[PDB]
Amino acid sequence: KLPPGWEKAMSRSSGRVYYFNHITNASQWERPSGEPARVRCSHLLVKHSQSRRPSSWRQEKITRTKEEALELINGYIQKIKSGEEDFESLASQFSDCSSAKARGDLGAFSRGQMQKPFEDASFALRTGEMSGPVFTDSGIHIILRTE
Ligand SMILES: Nc1ccc2c(c1)COC2
Repeated sequence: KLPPGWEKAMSRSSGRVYYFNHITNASQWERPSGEPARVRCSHLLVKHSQSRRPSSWRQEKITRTKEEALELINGYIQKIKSGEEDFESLASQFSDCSSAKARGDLGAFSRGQMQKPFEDASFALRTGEMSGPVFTDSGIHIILRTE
C-alpha cells in the first residue's frame, strides 16, 4: 500500500484523512511519496530529568520533566512547519546536544551506530523529510534527514 511505516488515520477535529508514520512519528495531510547503506541527519535534542545524562552545554543541571520536554519539542515542530523558524536556527539555539554548534548535523552514519529509535526513524525518513518526536535514552529528538 504505502511506504514503510505509513498508515491512514482520521483527524478528530476536522474529519479528514491524514497520514501518520509510526517509525518517525511524522504526520501530514498529503499521501506519502513513492535502503541505502548510510544516511546523513541533523537533529534537535531536548533533554529531561530522566535523560541518561541530564546535563548539556545549555544547562549544567537539566530538571525539566519528560512532559515539559515533549511540549518544547511539539512547539519547535510547529514553528518549523509554519516556517516561522528554520530547523537550523532552532537546533543551534536550543538543542541539548553538542551538535548544536553544527546546526544539529551529525554527519553520515549506518545502521548499528545510533540508538535504535533514532536509527529507525532516520532510515525511514526520506531525504529532506523531518520526523515527529523520537524518544531515546538521551531525550526527545526532532530529526531532519539531509542525505
Ligand atoms: N546526543 C545524541 C546524538 C545522537 C544520538 C543520540 C543522542 C541518541 O541516539 C543517536
